[PDB]
This record gives sequence, structure tokens and C-alpha cells, in this order.
Amino acid sequence: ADFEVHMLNKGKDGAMVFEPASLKVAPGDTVTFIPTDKGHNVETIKGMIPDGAEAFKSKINENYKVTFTAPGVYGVKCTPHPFMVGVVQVGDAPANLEAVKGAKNPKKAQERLDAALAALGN
Ligand SMILES: [Cl-]
Ligand SMILES: [Cu+2]
Repeated sequence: ADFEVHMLNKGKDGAMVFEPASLKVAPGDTVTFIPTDKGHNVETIKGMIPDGAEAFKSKINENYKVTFTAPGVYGVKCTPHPFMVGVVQVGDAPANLEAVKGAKNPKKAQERLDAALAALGN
């Protein structure tokens, strides 16, 4: 299956956001990150992806597609916007949950990550 995540200045969930900011996918599914507004990108957060997964980074304004196969949670961020974060999860019972959950990001960013993990049923 293929999914889209849009990058927005303001969305359903607030300002500088990925929409949706949480997505549960099956191994082999893809996500394309699509700028709806100018000035955003996506990159994996250091330490916040599964073993077996590769880090990634897009260019500002780039439509950027990633295939997710390794099970677990994937923390993503937009480089210029400190609170603009999200989580993609592959499968159930992610093994690296604490890499995201126990992290020490700015409160607004961390709340967004934590709410994403909670919405994913963790
Ligand atoms: Cl593009
Ligand atoms: Cu952004």
C-alpha cells in the first residue's frame, strides 16, 4: 500500500505539521512526503529508526518517497521547523519504542512524538 504525508504550515493538528503525523503501515508499504506549503523537508531523527533501517533526508520542497520494510517506529522531522515531527510505524509491537518515547527533545516536539506513538496504539 502507498500513503501520503503532507507538510503544512498549519493543519488539523496545528502549526508546522506533518499530516498525518502518525502512520501505521505494513512491511513493504511506501510513504510519499509531499509539500503542500513551501519551506519544508523530511529527515529521520538520529537514533529513532529500527535496526535494519536506513536514514534519509529530502530537500526543501521535494516530493520524497520512502519504502518501509524493517519493523519498528521511525521518528521523522522537518529540518527548519523544530516542532514539526512525526512517526511512521511498521508492524505491531515495535522493538525500538523507547528510542522515541524516552527521548529528550524540546517539550513541544516531544509531545508531538509521544502523541503520535499513542495514536499508533503503543
Ligand atoms: Cl520533487
Ligand atoms: Cu517544516
